[PDB]
Amino acid sequence: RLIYTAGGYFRQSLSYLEAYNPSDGTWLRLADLQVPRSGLAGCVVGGLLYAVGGRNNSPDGNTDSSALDCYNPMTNQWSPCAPMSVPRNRIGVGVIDGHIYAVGGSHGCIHHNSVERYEPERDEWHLVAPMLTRRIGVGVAVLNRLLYAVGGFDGTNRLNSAECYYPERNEWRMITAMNTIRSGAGVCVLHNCIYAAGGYDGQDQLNSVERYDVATATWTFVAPMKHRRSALGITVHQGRIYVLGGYDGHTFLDSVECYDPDTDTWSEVTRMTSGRSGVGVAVTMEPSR
Repeated sequence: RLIYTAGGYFRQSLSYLEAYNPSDGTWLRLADLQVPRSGLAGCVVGGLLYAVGGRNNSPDGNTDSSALDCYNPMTNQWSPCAPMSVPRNRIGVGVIDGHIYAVGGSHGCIHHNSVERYEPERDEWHLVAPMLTRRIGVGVAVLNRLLYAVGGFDGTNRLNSAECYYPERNEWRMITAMNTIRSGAGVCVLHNCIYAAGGYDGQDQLNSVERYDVATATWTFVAPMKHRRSALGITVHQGRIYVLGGYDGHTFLDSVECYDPDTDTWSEVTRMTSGRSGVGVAVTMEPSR
């Protein structure tokens, strides 16, 4: 398995699909996205890598994207899927029962609280209950088949609140808020906790990391990252968290940091081939040859 980073932003949106091998340290250059996109999210269902939402920021135009695209590491090929009902820049996504939930994001000046669900067997999207809050730059994680939306920006205020979606009741309920306001944080699940790393509170990019324990319904800080960063990519690979790129108020970072929960330590493991923010990141099998 490899860590795939798709799209991103550096002076314009990007079409890179690159895969990192934590063992031998290589970055593999794979098939470009059909359309350059930043602020997208990545996920894996089956073994297929999906790139969801985002925005094409190009010298010739600036369009938010509703697109859903699917990458097969067996063929090194992208294929389009049916699009979401609306464009969603700075989206969050999560996977439950082989279905992709697309959460929040923006379209122009519209800040979504809508959520919709993709069924790959039918190549079909369907709207579900909207969140209690409009959230762009929202982090999303799935724990115990429940979907969590964490932080973000409602168009006026950045958020430390978090809410939880129950699919069997089709409803959202607020949970304990994070200690820190974060939009554009990296949010993932590791072991049995939700981690929220970095982000932007409207004043500073953050290096703090905190984790939600569902059993105690409390957020606790862990060791901070070495580099403050907002709009970072994040994923889990072999029991460790990897954060990729992001923006620190001055630079689009290429730093990749890795969190070992056994030692509560972050270390810098690699650099991306070029700094960028707003990537989509996920883990799946190595490509053919």
